[PDB]
Amino acid sequence: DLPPIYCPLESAIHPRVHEVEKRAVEWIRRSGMCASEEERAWVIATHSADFFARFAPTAADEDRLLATSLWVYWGFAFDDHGPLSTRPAQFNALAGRVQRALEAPSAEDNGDRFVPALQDIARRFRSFGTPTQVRRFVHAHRAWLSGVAWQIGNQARGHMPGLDDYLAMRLLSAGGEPTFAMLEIATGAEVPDREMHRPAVRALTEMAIMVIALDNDRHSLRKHTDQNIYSVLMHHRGMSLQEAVEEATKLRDRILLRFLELHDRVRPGAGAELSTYLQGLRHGIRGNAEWGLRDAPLTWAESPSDSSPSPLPGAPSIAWWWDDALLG
Amino acid sequence: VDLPPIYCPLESAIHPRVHEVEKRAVEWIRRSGMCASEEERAWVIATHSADFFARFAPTAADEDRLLATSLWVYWGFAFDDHSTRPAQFNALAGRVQRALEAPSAEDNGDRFVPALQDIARRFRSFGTPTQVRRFVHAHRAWLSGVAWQIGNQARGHMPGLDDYLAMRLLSAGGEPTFAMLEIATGAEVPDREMHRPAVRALTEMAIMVIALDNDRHSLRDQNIYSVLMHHRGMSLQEAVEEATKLRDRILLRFLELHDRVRPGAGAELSTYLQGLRHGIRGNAEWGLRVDAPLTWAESPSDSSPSPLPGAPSIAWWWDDALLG
Repeated sequence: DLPPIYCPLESAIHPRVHEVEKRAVEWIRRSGMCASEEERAWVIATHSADFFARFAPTAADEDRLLATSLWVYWGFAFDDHGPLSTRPAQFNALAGRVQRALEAPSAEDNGDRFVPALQDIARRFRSFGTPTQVRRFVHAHRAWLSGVAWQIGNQARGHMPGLDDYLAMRLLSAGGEPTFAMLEIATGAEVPDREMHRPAVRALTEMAIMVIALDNDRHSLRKHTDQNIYSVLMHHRGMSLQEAVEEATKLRDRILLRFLELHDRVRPGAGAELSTYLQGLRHGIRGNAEWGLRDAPLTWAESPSDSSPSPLPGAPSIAWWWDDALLG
Repeated sequence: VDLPPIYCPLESAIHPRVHEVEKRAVEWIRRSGMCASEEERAWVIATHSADFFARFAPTAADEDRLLATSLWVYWGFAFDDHSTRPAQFNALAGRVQRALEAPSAEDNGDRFVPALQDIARRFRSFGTPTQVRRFVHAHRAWLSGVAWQIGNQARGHMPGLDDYLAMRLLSAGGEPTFAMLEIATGAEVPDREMHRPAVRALTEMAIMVIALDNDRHSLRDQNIYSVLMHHRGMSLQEAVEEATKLRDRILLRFLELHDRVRPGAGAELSTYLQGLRHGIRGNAEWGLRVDAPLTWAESPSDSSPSPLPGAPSIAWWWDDALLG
């Protein structure tokens, strides 16, 4: 099992990653996010500065890379530590309160450990980004919390989503959206509304997010009714773990090929800011996989395990990624 | 039981082609396959939602954009009104929101999806992709609210004031409603103007006043009256007078900030802001009628310029230093 990852994309890391990691650890200790020192050590152990420094490896301002890096840490923390992990009614309200604290500086925590921390991140994002960029992050942020709400709903009932619902869900629950909405904030490069919201750019962003979500599901086979591509396929298709491992890799490789074919057609015409955003998507895909396999020599697959130029069978909710009349 | 007149010194108007739009919308609702029982579809038709939204965009040059936007209002009443346990809802919001963002998404026997996807297609043939994403994000924000409200209900959590006002911001469906003014008008608001805090604040304040006017339309399950009675130990009448003072103080702040922002605003942000105003008044007026003369309070029941205490989620509406 576990054949090497197909990832023919640029790998790079911010030359100031060590300095930014140092500050992030310091922020985390004063963040009051986590109860014990033992937990904070888990949050530090995510090496989320190493991670987000692979997405924005030429960020001119160490401060913007630090601010965005902080959210990746806050992100892990929020998701791991729960009592709410099969209590969707309570989570719906937590989600609402936390999302509100992101949009309303005046909002008060109510002994919620996470809120003041998020509110510090938000204060940073307003210092750096335009109100437009902040809203892009806020909206992405709620998108993610809708994903998590969906996933927690499923856990409560013991619902194993099928392929369509599972892929739809993970675009959101895996944190891809708020992660990519921080590119602009890290780099400074304000992508205009006309370009950022082209269907073709939306598709590329989702495809980037979906490959990262599937790389993460693969990364979580290093441990049975947990919600992941493997369980989904074993349930709905009657496959063995090994057969589903091969199917997962076929699907994921097909999405990545589409991402590269659409990138190859969009990028030539892209303006400077969109081009920088699109390099982030690529640096992100590769950075995720690389960060997941941790300077030991790493093996990659030279070819994909499936190169069908058409949409995924059984996943109509993503078929539009392949429809060029609806895009560019 | 005894209820004062509403303070609402805002322009009242309704699209001149409203009757022709209702005609077409009634017909789409018959051909929508949304509610099976015809009896149900009559409940939807009797929202008179075209009449509601014709008040928000009364000079909209294209009758088809006012039709498209009006369908969504019917859809929202139909979806929200008439499986809805929190766990199943989180999945249901997930799918419906995905069907709005992804035209290739397949109904899978859900009755609301094909109809929302028809609305989406119309929105995509009129609005720029920018205008559609604003509506999309607004639509999720509402679904997040309805999820919050369904959560509290199933657990027996009466929220405090702050939480209730935050929730209702979303669950009233004011965001998706106001995110349709641009799609009705065709007046493209540039991002540097739309995402100004000042404009966010004017948009949320219009939304909150609509949500609190809607609450007053229910004294005839979570509402400001229930919330204030539970957390402050008021009678129904102690809380009706308290609810009116919060609302009237929010609408005062709305008029104040509008008067600061409006002279500088460009043609398109200006159309939007008149849309906020037409919207608040339309909602109040539509609330009563659903047609002989209405009475209005000439004066606010509480003209304090300060932020509401015990509602820090909304205090920033009043902080000018933060509305650069």
